[PDB]
Amino acid sequence: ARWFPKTLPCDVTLDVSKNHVIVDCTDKHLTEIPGGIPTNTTNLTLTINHIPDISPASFHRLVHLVEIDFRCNCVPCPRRLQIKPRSFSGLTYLKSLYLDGNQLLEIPQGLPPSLQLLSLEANNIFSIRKEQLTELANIEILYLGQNCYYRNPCYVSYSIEKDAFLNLTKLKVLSLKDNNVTTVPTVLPSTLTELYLYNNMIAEIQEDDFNNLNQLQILDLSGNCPRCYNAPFPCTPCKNNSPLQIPVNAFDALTELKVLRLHSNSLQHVPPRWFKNINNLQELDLSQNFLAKEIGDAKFLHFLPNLIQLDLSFNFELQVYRASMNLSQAFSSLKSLKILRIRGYVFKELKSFQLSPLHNLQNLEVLDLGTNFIKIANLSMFKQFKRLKVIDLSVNKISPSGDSCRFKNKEASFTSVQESCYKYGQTLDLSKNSIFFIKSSDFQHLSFLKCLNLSGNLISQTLNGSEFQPLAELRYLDFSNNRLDLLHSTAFEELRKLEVLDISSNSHYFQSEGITHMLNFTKNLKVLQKLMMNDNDISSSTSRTMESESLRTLEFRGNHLDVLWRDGDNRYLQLFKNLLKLEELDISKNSLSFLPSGVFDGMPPNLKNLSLAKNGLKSFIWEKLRYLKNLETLDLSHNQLTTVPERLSNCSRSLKNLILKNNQIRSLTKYFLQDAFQLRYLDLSSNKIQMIQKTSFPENVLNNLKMLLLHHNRFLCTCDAVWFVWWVQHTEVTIPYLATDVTCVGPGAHKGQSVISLDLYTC
Amino acid sequence: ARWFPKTLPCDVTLDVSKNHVIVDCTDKHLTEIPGGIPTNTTNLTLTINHIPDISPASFHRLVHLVEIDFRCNCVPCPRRLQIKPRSFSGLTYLKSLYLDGNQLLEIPQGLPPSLQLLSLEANNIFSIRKEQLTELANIEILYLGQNCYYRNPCYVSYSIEKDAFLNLTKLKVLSLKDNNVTTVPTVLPSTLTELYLYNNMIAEIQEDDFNNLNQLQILDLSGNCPRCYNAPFPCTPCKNNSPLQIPVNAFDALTELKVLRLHSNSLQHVPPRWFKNINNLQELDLSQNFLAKEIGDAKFLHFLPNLIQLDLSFNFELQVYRASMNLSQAFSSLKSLKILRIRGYVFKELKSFQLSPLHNLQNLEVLDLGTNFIKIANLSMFKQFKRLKVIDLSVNKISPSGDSCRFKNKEASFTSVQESCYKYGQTLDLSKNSIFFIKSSDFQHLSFLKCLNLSGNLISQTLNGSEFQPLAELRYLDFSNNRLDLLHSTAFEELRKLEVLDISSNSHYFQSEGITHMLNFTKNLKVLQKLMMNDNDISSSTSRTMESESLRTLEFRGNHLDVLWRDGDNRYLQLFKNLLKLEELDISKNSLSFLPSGVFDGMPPNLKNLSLAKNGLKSFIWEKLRYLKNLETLDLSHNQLTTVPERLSNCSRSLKNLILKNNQIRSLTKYFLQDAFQLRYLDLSSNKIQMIQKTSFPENVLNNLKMLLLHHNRFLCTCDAVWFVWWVQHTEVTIPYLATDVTCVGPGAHKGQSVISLDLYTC
Ligand SMILES: *[C@@H]1O[C@H](CO)[C@@H](O[C@@H]2O[C@H](CO)[C@@H](O[C@@H]3O[C@H](CO[C@H]4O[C@H](CO)[C@@H](O)[C@H](O)[C@@H]4O)[C@@H](O)[C@H](O)[C@@H]3O)[C@H](O)[C@H]2NC(C)=O)[C@H](O)[C@H]1NC(C)=O
Ligand SMILES: *[C@@H]1O[C@H](CO)[C@@H](O[C@@H]2O[C@H](CO)[C@@H](O[C@@H]3O[C@H](CO[C@H]4O[C@H](CO)[C@@H](O)[C@H](O)[C@@H]4O)[C@@H](O)[C@H](O)[C@@H]3O)[C@H](O)[C@H]2NC(C)=O)[C@H](O)[C@H]1NC(C)=O
Ligand SMILES: *[C@@H]1O[C@H](CO)[C@@H](O[C@@H]2O[C@H](CO)[C@@H](O[C@@H]3O[C@H](CO)[C@@H](O)[C@H](O)[C@@H]3O)[C@H](O)[C@H]2NC(C)=O)[C@H](O)[C@H]1NC(C)=O
Ligand SMILES: *[C@@H]1O[C@H](CO)[C@@H](O[C@@H]2O[C@H](CO)[C@@H](O[C@@H]3O[C@H](CO)[C@@H](O)[C@H](O)[C@@H]3O)[C@H](O)[C@H]2NC(C)=O)[C@H](O)[C@H]1NC(C)=O
Ligand SMILES: *[C@@H]1O[C@H](CO)[C@@H](O[C@@H]2O[C@H](CO)[C@@H](O[C@@H]3O[C@H](CO)[C@@H](O)[C@H](O)[C@@H]3O)[C@H](O)[C@H]2NC(C)=O)[C@H](O)[C@H]1NC(C)=O
Ligand SMILES: *[C@@H]1O[C@H](CO)[C@@H](O[C@@H]2O[C@H](CO)[C@@H](O[C@@H]3O[C@H](CO)[C@@H](O)[C@H](O)[C@@H]3O)[C@H](O)[C@H]2NC(C)=O)[C@H](O)[C@H]1NC(C)=O
Ligand SMILES: *[C@@H]1O[C@H](CO)[C@@H](O[C@@H]2O[C@H](CO)[C@@H](O)[C@H](O)[C@H]2NC(C)=O)[C@H](O)[C@H]1NC(C)=O
Ligand SMILES: *[C@@H]1O[C@H](CO)[C@@H](O[C@@H]2O[C@H](CO)[C@@H](O)[C@H](O)[C@H]2NC(C)=O)[C@H](O)[C@H]1NC(C)=O
Ligand SMILES: *[C@@H]1O[C@H](CO)[C@@H](O[C@@H]2O[C@H](CO)[C@@H](O)[C@H](O)[C@H]2NC(C)=O)[C@H](O)[C@H]1NC(C)=O
Ligand SMILES: *[C@@H]1O[C@H](CO)[C@@H](O[C@@H]2O[C@H](CO)[C@@H](O)[C@H](O)[C@H]2NC(C)=O)[C@H](O)[C@H]1NC(C)=O
Ligand SMILES: *[C@@H]1O[C@H](CO)[C@@H](O[C@@H]2O[C@H](CO)[C@@H](O)[C@H](O)[C@H]2NC(C)=O)[C@H](O)[C@H]1NC(C)=O
Ligand SMILES: *[C@@H]1O[C@H](CO)[C@@H](O[C@@H]2O[C@H](CO)[C@@H](O)[C@H](O)[C@H]2NC(C)=O)[C@H](O)[C@H]1NC(C)=O
Ligand SMILES: *[C@@H]1O[C@H](CO)[C@@H](O[C@@H]2O[C@H](CO)[C@@H](O)[C@H](O)[C@H]2NC(C)=O)[C@H](O)[C@H]1NC(C)=O
Ligand SMILES: *[C@@H]1O[C@H](CO)[C@@H](O[C@@H]2O[C@H](CO)[C@@H](O)[C@H](O)[C@H]2NC(C)=O)[C@H](O)[C@H]1NC(C)=O
Ligand SMILES: *[C@@H]1O[C@H](CO)[C@@H](O)[C@H](O)[C@H]1NC(C)=O
Ligand SMILES: *[C@@H]1O[C@H](CO)[C@@H](O)[C@H](O)[C@H]1NC(C)=O
Ligand SMILES: *[C@@H]1O[C@H](CO)[C@@H](O)[C@H](O)[C@H]1NC(C)=O
Repeated sequence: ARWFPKTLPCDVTLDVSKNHVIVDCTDKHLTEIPGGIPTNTTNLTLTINHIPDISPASFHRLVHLVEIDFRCNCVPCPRRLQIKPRSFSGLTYLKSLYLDGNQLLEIPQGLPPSLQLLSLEANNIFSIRKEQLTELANIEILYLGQNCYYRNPCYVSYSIEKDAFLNLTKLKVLSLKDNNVTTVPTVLPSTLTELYLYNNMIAEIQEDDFNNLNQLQILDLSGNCPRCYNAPFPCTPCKNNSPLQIPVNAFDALTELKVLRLHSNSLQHVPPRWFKNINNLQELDLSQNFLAKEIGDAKFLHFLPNLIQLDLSFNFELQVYRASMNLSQAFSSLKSLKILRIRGYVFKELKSFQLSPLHNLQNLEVLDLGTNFIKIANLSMFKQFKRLKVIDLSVNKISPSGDSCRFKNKEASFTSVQESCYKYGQTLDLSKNSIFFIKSSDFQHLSFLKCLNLSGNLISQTLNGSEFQPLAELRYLDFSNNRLDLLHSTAFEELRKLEVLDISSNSHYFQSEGITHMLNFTKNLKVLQKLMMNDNDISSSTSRTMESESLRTLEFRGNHLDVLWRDGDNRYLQLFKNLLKLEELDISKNSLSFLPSGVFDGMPPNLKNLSLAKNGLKSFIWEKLRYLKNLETLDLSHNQLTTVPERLSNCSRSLKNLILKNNQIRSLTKYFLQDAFQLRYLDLSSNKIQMIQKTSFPENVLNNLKMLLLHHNRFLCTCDAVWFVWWVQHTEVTIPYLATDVTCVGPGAHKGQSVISLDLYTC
Repeated sequence: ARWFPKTLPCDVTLDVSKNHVIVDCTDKHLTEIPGGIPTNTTNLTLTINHIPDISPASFHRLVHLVEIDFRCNCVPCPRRLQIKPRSFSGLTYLKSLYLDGNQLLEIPQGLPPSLQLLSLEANNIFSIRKEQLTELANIEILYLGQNCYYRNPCYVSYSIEKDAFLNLTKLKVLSLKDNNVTTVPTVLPSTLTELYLYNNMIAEIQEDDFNNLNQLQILDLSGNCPRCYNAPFPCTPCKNNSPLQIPVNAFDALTELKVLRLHSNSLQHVPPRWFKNINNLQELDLSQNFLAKEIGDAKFLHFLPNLIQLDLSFNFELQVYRASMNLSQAFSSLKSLKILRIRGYVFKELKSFQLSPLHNLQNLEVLDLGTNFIKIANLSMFKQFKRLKVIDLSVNKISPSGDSCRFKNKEASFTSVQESCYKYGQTLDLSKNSIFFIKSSDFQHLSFLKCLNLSGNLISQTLNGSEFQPLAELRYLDFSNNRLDLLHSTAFEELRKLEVLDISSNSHYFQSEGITHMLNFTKNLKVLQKLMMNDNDISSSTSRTMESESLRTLEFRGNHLDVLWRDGDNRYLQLFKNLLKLEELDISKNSLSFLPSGVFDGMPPNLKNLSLAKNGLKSFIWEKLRYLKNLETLDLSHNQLTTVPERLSNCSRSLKNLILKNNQIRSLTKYFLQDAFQLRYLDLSSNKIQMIQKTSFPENVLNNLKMLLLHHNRFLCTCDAVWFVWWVQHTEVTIPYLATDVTCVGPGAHKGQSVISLDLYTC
């Protein structure tokens, strides 16, 4: 509630339905908590700052607070944060509290009984006692990880007294990652659901370690006795490279377990007895181990019928280069398997019969096989994997056939990189491979491919319309980081159903001058929608115009359009005129010092998104914008403009997203925003503007403005801008960083003063 | 003769034995020829400048000139250079003349009969007539190339009248490269020795084309009907991709021919009848052709018993990936073959039996096989090639086994890149290959290897002293652009005879902090002499000191020595102290803002070459140089020093090569060079110095100075430096760019004035 604040430098978000008020003071360099904080707020953000300590009077009048965040307030900085006694007892409605990165020595006392979450990561608490945990009898989620490890050493092994967590009957999630823990803290409460003991120094597991945990769902034991070969981070292998000793009858009481992580445990064998009782396991991680021989046997896979995810990445043997992948026949028992990763299983040749166990997996979607240094791989063997969604053929050497400060979620699963080409259907990610030329015979029996990534292959070829013949249903093609010779206009002609084409980073042949550059090759593409050819350094073009009846988006950044539009050369003025359906243009970083007269007349009639960022436009004309009757998102950021148009209404009748970020403008015209009621977005940040007059900023136009930025510039706070001073502190226009970034240059003592906090009584 | 010049801005070189005087005015921006040119000069250099034309009075008093160079005086610039009539008749002793890059339309007339060389490259002369060549009856070398091609088009085919060169009885070398020539200009004089007709549009060769040439030694026919696939430069294939039609009885009259170039001719067959008469052929070029099938036959090789060089690079077929290299059995007839290049013959697997024809070549030294995309290659097959000097295993994908403005020489042969490792003996250049780990078994039967290049392989391995076991006699090892984990001090221990080690560009594992970095691994290397570990970004080291009893040179540039020598951290102060025999150090680009006191005491006793370039030394102490009793070549270029030492004699008693290039020094001490008789080299260029006093620059010290630089700085030419003005124009000290780079800041009209050309009579 309370809607209107007075001088708070933190953003306020109101949710009437949720009855939640959010205050975000992230990255504000506040030495002390600012005054005037509303009593109706629910979430308080007090992240990285210069707060010396915490006082009971800080939250004296705040009784509705339900979330306090104090993450990374002192990253190892002055002395450690000190908390006065009874500093949290007054928050009866408190439910969540974060104290990560505060260099605390012991667990704070006096916490309210209503607390449900407590985070104490990146601290110096290496001792756990029941006396300090007595007050936390109603806690549900506990985060005590990253207290003693290589980044934040403490030189003392973690000590937990007997039955420390036993009386925490409400505990559900416990994390002890990177805490130098040697022994699992028995006895954990029976209500635990997620346990995170990974990246510790645990060497053995007892048979009664998880005897009472029946509701556990997620168990993590990574980093115990890890595989330290070629590790880019400090680690200590266990002795004799011994594996993490886990008894056969260890996961017996676990019946609701769903996620089990054993990554980087130096395991050599996986007994089937482990998975005898856990019949509902969904995700299993076994990466960074020594299970190369176990993959050939994989006898334990017969006890996982409901498995969804299986990770076996980077299990290669030392000084061993396998001739082929030895997949066990027990892989056919993974009926519900969806994602499979066999990376780091480096081998020479991949054959069709080696993937036979995966032929009957109906629910399999993703097959990851990248980073395996595969030399010989017949692509026609994938004709049986039509139901697969993503097939990974990454940096391995396949060649053509011959003749705590952020992330409040804390413990979260690894989110897979959702590439832009996955949404189009079947994907064959052949990026960074050893393919140096394209044959139509190689891609035979692959008409089902809706996607094909070939970035980084460094292919030097002159396509004439026959290489991608079998790819009849291809919709997305990636050809970045290659050497494409556009000597013919018939390239990609046989890709009838292609929609998006990426030929970026092909600067090699485009840099050479005097050779033909057929830029009209998009005419044959009937259903092409997006074309990305940026960072190509295109300086000449044999074709006068580019023709396309369906292209809508075109990226032409990082090229040389100045030479194409050189003074006295009108050949390429109407280069984009024939693109009738084009709606977005991205001609940026083209070293365009100036725009010759006539280019705007040659722009497509349906242009709607024009960008000229980072170009260096010394003088950009504005009366020529009348030609563009559909322009809405003109962008001139990071340019060297110096003059605003006399009347924006006379320039464009539809511009609504004008941007002039990081420009050099010292003053605005007296009628800059006169009768411009169609404008919605305006940006003038990072400029050299001095003052704004009333006649240039009418309130009628400013009322409908969604967002306006005037931060990080050189406004002068003198008596000549009383109207501006009154308006900035009495309007509802959303101006970000109003009290943090925009300051006053002068005069004299007014250096660094906040405009919204200015009250010139003498004026 | 004449020894002493007056105001010439060109360097003068005297050779009394050769009676030659050389004047070099290269890159001087001279609008007109300066006055005071000696009459005794022999060679005149008048390269790229702003000379408008040539007048007869330019060489009026010069009668001893024997060489005039006028190369690239106007690169397509004002209008073309105009030569007045009878502008060269007065040079009776002229023998050589260069007029390249002058946009001349016709051959200049009135040349003296004593001329022997004439260069007219990069001009607009596309017509040749006997009338203009009548005056050149005594010429020997003619250069008329690059007159009409893609860089300098003329849109007209070259026209040569019948028997134009017939009467040039003294002609020996003729060049017509890039001249758009269609037909060979019959009839060439019988005294021709070198013919250069390459990069032309010749489509056919007549049987009488070379009927009279019996003394010809070098013949070039490259670029005629060229192979235009993947060409980074403009080219036009002949029609029907026809080959250059050469009759069988074409090289019949040629008996002294030694070099024949047929590179890029689209040849398909090489008849043996071509080489029937040329029994003394030494170098043969057949690259960029379609002789992939001909290599399997190679029937013509039986007629080349005296061949020395054979080039067959880049003859791969389009859309064809050969399974293996098909070398003909006729290769055994090349008894005298020394260098063989089979690059661009892309094939999958290389086997031992495929190199059988080369097993009996006693004189074979270099075997080039790079850029072939070889996948499988057993390195043990090279045990039979012990006599070979260089074996090329370049960017192909071999993996570990599984289970006119310059170049006055004009027409010169392609100089092979002499890598630094070739001088050590047998070389196995395995750079940029697909090797990702090292096994001792792979390098078996290779104990004869004196060199091994492994740069760019990106190998991630933790060597412990057993990988390079069979390489007992290895002396040079290159490991640049890799990922070396120095977790053990026993690395390279088994390389007993190693002398030079290069572990540069291994920044990956060295950038990580907290992992061990055993920098004392050089102790085991008993005979190590040079160690290059630059650009490694080394910021921490587990070993306190580096020990080596034989290391003499150490490159440690592009690292982080500031963190190692951080204030309050004296652990790594004596890092290089134990290097007893070290004589050269290259610690540069280390971001060293300042040198903490004590590092000089920890320097090796025998240090002689110290470099601190591009470091950013805000304040470098000088009294600590007394510790270094053997310093001679101290370098502080591209630094931010501001104060010179009070007395250089008191600082170092052996410094003789002090360098302060690109520094920021405004003034020198009044006793900077007092009693410093041991100094030989001094550099103060690109500084902010204002004036020099007499008491700081005694003549006794300056007499023995070999070289001194005071160019490109901010000297002020007022009346306060009369002594300096007198001394700079009356001393014999070699001061480069004395009248071209060093100018006067002021005062007033004295901007840009030459100090050596200053005469202040009013002072
Ligand atoms: C202001 O502070 C409030 C608390 O003081 C915040 O309310 C919290 O909001 C989160 C959601 O953002 C709730 O989390 C719930 O989690 C359960 C369990 O889901 C678990 O599993 C999923 C994966 O399937 C995982 O993503 C979750 O993180 C959990 O691990 C869900 O079923 C719920 O729908 C909900 O997501 C908290 O319970 C809730 N706390 C309280 C006390 O209600 C509020 O978000 C804060 N607002 C801002 C703007 O920061
Ligand atoms: C000043 O001008 C003088 C002429 O006006 C220059 O004298 C010339 O010097 C060059 C050497 O630099 C002489 O070239 C001769 O070439 C023959 C034939 O060798 C040929 O083959 C070799 C490869 O085996 C090749 O490298 C050569 O370039 C030749 O193509 C050699 O046998 C000789 O030893 C010598 O190298 C000229 O003959 C000579 N000209 C005259 C008229 O004597 C002088 O070099 C100029 N000085 C400077 C500093 O520029
Ligand atoms: C995780 O806990 C283990 C518990 O052992 C820590 O190992 C201990 O580390 C300290 C500090 O390096 C060792 O103290 C050392 O003692 C030697 C004398 O033996 C002394 O010369 C050193 O200066 C240092 O004080 C201690 O011995 C060692 N414990 C054992 C059993 O070896 C480990 O450091 C902890 N990890 C982190 C990141 O804090
Ligand atoms: C085809 O495959 C290539 C390589 O696998 C993909 O390129 C990679 O795309 C990812 C995601 O866009 C890039 O990651 C990003 O890197 C930047 C730094 O450049 C970082 O700031 C981002 O946060 C993100 O991590 C990755 O760099 C890029 N790799 C290269 C070599 O460009 C490409 O996206 C694939 N194409 C399709 C259509 O899936
Ligand atoms: C090397 O010599 C050949 C000799 O044929 C040159 O080819 C000629 O090039 C000119 C200029 O492009 C052509 O003139 C053209 O004529 C057409 C009408 O046919 C006109 O529309 C053009 O505007 C141009 O004026 C000429 O036809 C052509 N000769 C032949 C037989 O095709 C070639 O250009 C020369 N190469 C260089 C680098 O100068
Ligand atoms: C081992 O093989 C590698 C690659 O074949 C060699 O590196 C290459 O060395 C040459 C000659 O030093 C470099 O050429 C130079 O390039 C610079 C530009 O960086 C240019 O300014 C010079 O004029 C010269 O052309 C080449 O760049 C370099 N390549 C790489 C990737 O570094 C290496 O020298 C070999 N090692 C031994 C001991 O022979
Ligand atoms: C694939 O892996 C399986 C299981 O490790 C291998 O089968 C074993 O092979 C060894 C060596 O011959 C025998 O001693 C075992 O008795 C075999 N066990 C079983 C259950 O068959 C198999 O040889 C591997 N195949 C390949 C090609 O490496
Ligand atoms: C990859 O596999 C496919 C199919 O298994 C092979 O296609 C065969 O090609 C030959 C010659 O073109 C035909 O005679 C066969 O009938 C094809 N097989 C089928 C099932 O139709 C292809 O040759 C394989 N690739 C390589 C390099 O061997
Ligand atoms: C596209 O390029 C391919 C590759 O060169 C052409 O295929 C060749 O065509 C020529 C002329 O008909 C034949 O002599 C070759 O035998 C063909 N090679 C192969 C491997 O088939 C193809 O004709 C070109 N297409 C167009 C329209 O230019
Ligand atoms: C793209 O433009 C080029 C010209 O820049 C077109 O090439 C011309 O094609 C016609 C028709 O065959 C020929 O008569 C001309 O001689 C060609 N000119 C050149 C310079 O090659 C090409 O056809 C265009 N492609 C498309 C698909 O429109
Ligand atoms: C290596 O090259 C030789 C010469 O081109 C090949 O020998 C020819 O092979 C063809 C095809 O079988 C025959 O028609 C010719 O009669 C052969 N000529 C001779 C002189 O033998 C040979 O087959 C090639 N070998 C490989 C493995 O490609
Ligand atoms: C590369 O060639 C060498 C020699 O030709 C092979 O060395 C053989 O290795 C086997 C098993 O180690 C021995 O039984 C043979 O006696 C060796 N040959 C000789 C001549 O001694 C080596 O195996 C080859 N590499 C590969 C990958 O096959
Ligand atoms: C250097 O590293 C190699 C590779 O690990 C070591 O060779 C292994 O040594 C262990 C211990 O003796 C054996 O169990 C393995 O069988 C060996 N592997 C191979 C491929 O031989 C070697 O011992 C190490 N040497 C030193 C001095 O540490
Ligand atoms: C290089 O220096 C490291 C120390 O930085 C040496 O490692 C020590 O070796 C001794 C002898 O075995 C051990 O007692 C120490 O515990 C080791 N210290 C560490 C930190 O590992 C290493 O031996 C040195 N190598 C050489 C060749 O001198
Ligand atoms: C124009 O581009 C911006 C870029 O963020 C986008 O937000 C906007 O929706 C685009 N406008 C149209 C009409 O597509
Ligand atoms: C500017 O706008 C006014 C008012 O609509 C109009 O009268 C005038 O013609 C316009 N001028 C230009 C150059 O568009
Ligand atoms: C020191 O290095 C320079 C670098 O050019 C070299 O010329 C000089 O000979 C070296 N001095 C000694 C004594 O090796």
